[PDB]
Amino acid sequence: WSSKIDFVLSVAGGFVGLGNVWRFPYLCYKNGGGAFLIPYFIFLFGSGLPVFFLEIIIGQYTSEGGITCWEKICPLFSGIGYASVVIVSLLNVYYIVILAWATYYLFQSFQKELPWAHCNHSWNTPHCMEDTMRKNTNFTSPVIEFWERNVLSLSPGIDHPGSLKWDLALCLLLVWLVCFFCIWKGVRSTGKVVYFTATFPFAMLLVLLVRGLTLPGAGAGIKFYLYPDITRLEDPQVWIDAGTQIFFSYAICLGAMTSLGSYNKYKYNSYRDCMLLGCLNSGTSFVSGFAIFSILGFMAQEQGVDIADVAESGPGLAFIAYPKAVTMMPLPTFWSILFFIMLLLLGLDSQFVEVEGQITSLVDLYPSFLRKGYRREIFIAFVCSISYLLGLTMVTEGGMYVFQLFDYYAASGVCLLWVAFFECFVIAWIYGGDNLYDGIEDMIGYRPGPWMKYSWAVITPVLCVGCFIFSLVKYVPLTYNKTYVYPNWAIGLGWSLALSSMLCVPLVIVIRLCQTEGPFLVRVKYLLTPREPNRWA
Ligand SMILES: [Cl-]
Repeated sequence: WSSKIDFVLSVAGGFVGLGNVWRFPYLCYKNGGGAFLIPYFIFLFGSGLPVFFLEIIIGQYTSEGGITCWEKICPLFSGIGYASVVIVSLLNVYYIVILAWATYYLFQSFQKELPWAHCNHSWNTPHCMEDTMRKNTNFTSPVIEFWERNVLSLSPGIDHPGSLKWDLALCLLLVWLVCFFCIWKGVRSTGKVVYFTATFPFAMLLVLLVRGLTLPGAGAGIKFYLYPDITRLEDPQVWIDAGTQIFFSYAICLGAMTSLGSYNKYKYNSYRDCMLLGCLNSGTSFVSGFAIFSILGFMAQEQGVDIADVAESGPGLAFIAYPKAVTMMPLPTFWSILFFIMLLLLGLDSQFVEVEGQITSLVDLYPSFLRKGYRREIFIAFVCSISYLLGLTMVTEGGMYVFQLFDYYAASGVCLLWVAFFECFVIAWIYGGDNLYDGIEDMIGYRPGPWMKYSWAVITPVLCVGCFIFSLVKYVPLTYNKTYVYPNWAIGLGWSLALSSMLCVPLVIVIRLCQTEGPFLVRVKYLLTPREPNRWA
């Protein structure tokens, strides 16, 4: 009631999504259970929360979105905004594809028996034994066979596109139509409906966690998830994956948080409200990991296979562990329907915000003719179409590898670290930590501690440079389910996708330097001078 106003901030969002229920457990399973947690917490307490708070501060202080805020903070490094516009452009290409998969599952759960519960279907290989009789050449679980042969129909490689999955294509088209109709009119129920749309995911996750814990053999899965392997920390990929998972969950380095914080009033205590949201999101990820890694332990106990070889290392872990746990609950159809409705709600809640922010940024880029002369709706329908067609490369039979490439490069990997390092360097060494603290004192009412200052100045750039150096020196090529080796051209395409956003900052720097006149020192003096960031106040 009276205190719910604070919870009203939590009603905004940013505490639950597909980056906690889907991406975090799959990344943890790929990079080992316990060894993934230490870099995750290091990036959470050293770079994640500081960068989130910094983006909120920039948005509130400059009262501008992703692009225009850097025009007042440091014009020379304005391309940091543009890179974000690229990243959010790539994410919307593939982040919605997951929904399609879930949508397909939501269409497969409307029958008497779940299709992923028996081997007696037409999409099952001859070597398919039910998990109950698994313990009595190699045998495959019916859930994995349903995921790989019916939902995906996986191809031998990325160079085998095959044909378009008509069911998956129809589901993706339906999801895109829903997004367009929810953006072309901006139909957000809010009211009391937001209560349900915010409490249902936690209600379902609590039941999932209870079911996972009650499953026999979950102790081994929990031990695998918690106890870290020290040697696995030597691989830089664990650190990169943890940092990029933190950034993906916090939606930072995309310009969305700056735009969201621009709505906040100048005299607003956002320091506490950003730490609360970050802690809630991290706790949600940590708790949701326990359910999946207990289901994995139960599956490993019942099948007899190892915990690390019982599911898919790559994407789709949430489509193997959760559907398997659903078949254990009484009346599995109802629980499967609820779980996939929750997944659809979370995905749509994230996608609406991301696509609307991208459209707003692109309209504000040049509204003279994009939204004034020409009808704005024409831009809404077109962009999604461009995002829809580019998604059809992940609808084909061999589209899972393309989705993995996008998930590893388009909105993760070195691009997010690059953007975070540039933001922190611009704020701490160009704008100045004390200069920003002076504004923060007026914005929130008190001077923050040295944690944010030393994270922006030292910790985050050091982490984002060490990650680059160690990932380049110890270069491990990307693999799918630790069995498939991508071709050289696929790796080149992924690196080109990363560079499409990485090169925005240097190109904008070059353009800005070239458009100016005079000796180089005069140009660098003009372009590094803030353009009255707090003119709005
Ligand atoms: Cl997370």
